[PDB]
Amino acid sequence: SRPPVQIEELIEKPGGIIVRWCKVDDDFTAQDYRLQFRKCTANHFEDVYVGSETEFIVLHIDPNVDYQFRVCARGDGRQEWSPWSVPQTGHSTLVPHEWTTGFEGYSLSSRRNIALRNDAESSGVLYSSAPTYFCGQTLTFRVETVGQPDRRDSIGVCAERQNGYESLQRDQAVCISTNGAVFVNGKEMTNQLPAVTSGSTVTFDIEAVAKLRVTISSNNREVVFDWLLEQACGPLYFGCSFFYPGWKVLVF
Repeated sequence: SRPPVQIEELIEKPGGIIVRWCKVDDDFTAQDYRLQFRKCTANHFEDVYVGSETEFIVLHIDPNVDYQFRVCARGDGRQEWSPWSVPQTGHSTLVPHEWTTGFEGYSLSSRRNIALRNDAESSGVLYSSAPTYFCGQTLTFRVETVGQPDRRDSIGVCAERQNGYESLQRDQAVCISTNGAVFVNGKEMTNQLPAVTSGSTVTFDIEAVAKLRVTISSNNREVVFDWLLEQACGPLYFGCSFFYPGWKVLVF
């Protein structure tokens, strides 16, 4: 036969790709759709979605790597999958994660992705240079060097770049401290992760279900919890704070 569905839209975004398809033959009666992808460098397609929706959000894909997508459909009362759409190639976009420049208390590396708490006074949180955390991304930090821990230490993500506070342990923010404590809108939760040392990584994965599901992983343990935001979620900031010198954090 001939293909009853084609890919209509590909939305390339920093944290993934949205694929949308449309029926190009009104006379076909669709029950289910089947979406596959592969890296353009790879031989083999894999199913990512089988269901009756006409769009699917593809997450957790290597950024600025080309992927190829194809879709087909089942229906008309039969069980054979239709022929495939023409394939379409897409990639996630590139929005680099970088620290703010010129914030007193922190010195950055050349590519502005490594931040060191120096010997100067600091007024609070070192934020990302802009809100470049997009839900769907895995945001990874690595501790390069350590200093003395302090309860105001934090690494996290938040809705706004707010001045004044000493840490991200505050409303409309999620973060971990250097003792492994996890804070949601400024309230610590019971489950802890292992305290960070040099070489430790911390990852944040955030998915929407105003209410987000957050996974934080560090030192091969993870916590998963709900994060309630008081307004609609857009791109987020990330940030860190360290009271004492010597803490050095790389963001990927």
